[PDB]
Amino acid sequence: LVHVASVEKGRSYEDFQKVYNAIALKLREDDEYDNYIGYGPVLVRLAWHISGTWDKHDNTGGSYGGTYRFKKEFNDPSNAGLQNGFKFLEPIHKEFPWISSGDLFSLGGVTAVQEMQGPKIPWRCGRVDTPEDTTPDNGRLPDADKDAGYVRTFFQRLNMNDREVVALMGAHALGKTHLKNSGYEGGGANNVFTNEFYLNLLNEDWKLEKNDANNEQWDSKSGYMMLPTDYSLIQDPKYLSIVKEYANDQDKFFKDFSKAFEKLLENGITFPKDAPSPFIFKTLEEQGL
Ligand code: HEM
Ligand SMILES: Nc1nc(N)c2ccccc2n1
Repeated sequence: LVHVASVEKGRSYEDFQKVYNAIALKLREDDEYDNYIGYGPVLVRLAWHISGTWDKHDNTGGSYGGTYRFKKEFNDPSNAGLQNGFKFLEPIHKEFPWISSGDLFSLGGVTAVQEMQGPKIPWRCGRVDTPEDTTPDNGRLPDADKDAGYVRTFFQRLNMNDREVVALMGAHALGKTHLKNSGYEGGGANNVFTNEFYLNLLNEDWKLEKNDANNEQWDSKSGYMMLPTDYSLIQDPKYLSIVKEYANDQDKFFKDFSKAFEKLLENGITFPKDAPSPFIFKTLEEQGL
């Protein structure tokens, strides 16, 4: 099963920078969402969940086909809450109807990371919407109540290795869990992309508690939380070494996350040899906008 990137007809860097800018300006304007977190975190989670359905064995799922727009995927319990992200992106799509759905969802995540002061994430266009019958079944995204061996095995399906897994999970610096969506509860409100997930893992005094949904999670006296899968990154000695590396080197973390996130967003896509190079979008700040 081959998915060949096909550039939206006649479009170039400038076109996609306009789309980036519209998302970024909306991110800035819609500041009240989720107790003043704004939409950045949910857009990162959306880009992950539309990509994380991928299966390397048969090239099903993945970001290419934009299949989250179909009911089966939109209504995956693992995607609860992501409708907010979809609704945020709706006016962007109305304005730029030429961008594919996979391109828009993935670009939303790139734009969110960058606008939250994260690393630059090179991004490629050319995802093409595919029909409803190409929508992957529910159940391909990961459970949060498991251990390091689960995480490791899970991510092999997405062709990610230990360093790529630990880097990607640093996105849990962002936003929060919501009991109604996932059965986990959080009290953070962070919308700045940093390596603090790792620092918090290493520095807090974690206690294994049950939340109001009767699920276990790790909580600190200072009010932080970790999912069991987050905490597994310090229980496993291979993950732990990498957590320490990123806690001690912000730039290395940024560079590794950028690589891994781009790869996650591009899994399953064949880029023809004469495709455009990846685009690196300027932030609103860099443009003086
Ligand atoms: C073992 C893998 C992972 C598990 C089990 C997991 C689990 C979760 C859960 C349970 C939530 C809360 C959903 C809600 O209650 O609203 C969440 C949110 C989030 N996840 Fe993950 N996650 C994983 C990996 C990733 C990756 C790879 C990324 C992106 C690189 C990511 C980005 C996010 C972000 C940004 C949020 C916050 C959304 C918000 O504030 O609305 N996660 N994740
Ligand atoms: N601050 C914070 N901490 C986590 N462990 C987390 C996990 C999943 C999603 C968002 C998160 N936000």
